[PDB]
Amino acid sequence: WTPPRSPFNLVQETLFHDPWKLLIATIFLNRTSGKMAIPVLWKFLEKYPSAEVARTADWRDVSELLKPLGLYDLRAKTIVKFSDEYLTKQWKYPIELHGIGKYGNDSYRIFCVNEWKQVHPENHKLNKYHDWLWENHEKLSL
DNA sequence: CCAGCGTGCAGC
DNA sequence: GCTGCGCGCTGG
Ligand SMILES: [Mg+2]
Repeated sequence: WTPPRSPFNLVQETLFHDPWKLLIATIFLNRTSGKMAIPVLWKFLEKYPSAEVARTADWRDVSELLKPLGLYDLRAKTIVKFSDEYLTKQWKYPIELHGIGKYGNDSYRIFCVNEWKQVHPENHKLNKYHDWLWENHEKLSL
């Protein structure tokens, strides 16, 4: 399953091969514009390339990097705990994990697994992608 | 200048 | 069902 590239350029389209990275991106996008969040995301992932590294980080350090995005202490703590659970808790869908709600879960189900036909998003950007998928999947041969 | 907002979520 | 978290951007 390869989710198609869309005219809406969701960052999920490029991150789907690594579900942890895609989920971290959703967290970075919580009430934060992609224009701001996505550049900080690459800096984050250079320092913390995997859940293994993030799980062991001090959230106060992560917070310093997240500062210009807002929600910096909240999300720093989320990222550490989410990363821990990702690796050590039994889960089938990531909504079961701390920090991931319907938006992150719907992202995972559209991009990381082939469940897009079952997903009913309530996030505007995801709905633009998901609507467009229904309208074009025949042409794309999905 | 400055009110509103951005691909939310947990805790309550 | 509501609230705290939160910055820089955005555009009048
Ligand atoms: Mg969750």
